[PDB]
Amino acid sequence: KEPEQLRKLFIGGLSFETTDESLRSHFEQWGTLTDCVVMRDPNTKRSRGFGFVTYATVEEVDAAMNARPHKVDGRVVEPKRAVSREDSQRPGAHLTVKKIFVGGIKEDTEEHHLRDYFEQYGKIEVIEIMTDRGSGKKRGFAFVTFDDHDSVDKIVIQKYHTVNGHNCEVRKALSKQEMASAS
DNA sequence: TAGGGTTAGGG
Repeated sequence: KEPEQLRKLFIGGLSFETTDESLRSHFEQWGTLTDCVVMRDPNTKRSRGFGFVTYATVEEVDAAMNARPHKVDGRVVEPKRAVSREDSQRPGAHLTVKKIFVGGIKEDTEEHHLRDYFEQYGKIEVIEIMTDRGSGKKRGFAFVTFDDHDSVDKIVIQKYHTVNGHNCEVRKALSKQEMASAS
């Protein structure tokens, strides 16, 4: 058994009439659901337009994500890896992005180093090992852009990432302005 | 379209 958090998917854009039962009825087509629920307003009991489905195994979760697009109750919904309550606190933790910031990479880090660790998550579109525009010095971080936002999500939910022999920190890439707006 | 009475004691 893997952690509950890694076996759970967030399902956004739920139709106004989607219920625990209709949600379950759709996603069970890809595996055993150990949990399924539509978040509602504790007051009006009105649906908040989002929910969560949790499979018995991450393998089933991967099958579901490979089954996109998902149309539930006549509405195309938006499934995403479930981000923990703790991480949902960080700026832009719920953004749909295809690029990741990789910080703490050794000076002698080359692109092949990044590929040997990251390709396992999805198709890589661009790899950028950052250097100072002027001195040519290596700055110790890179940007890796994927073909699918789910690749990035599968990555940021894990804790450790080993590149060029040592762990590195991976975050969703925030724009220059999003960086400022967060600072 | 970010969570369900689900987050810092008392010694």
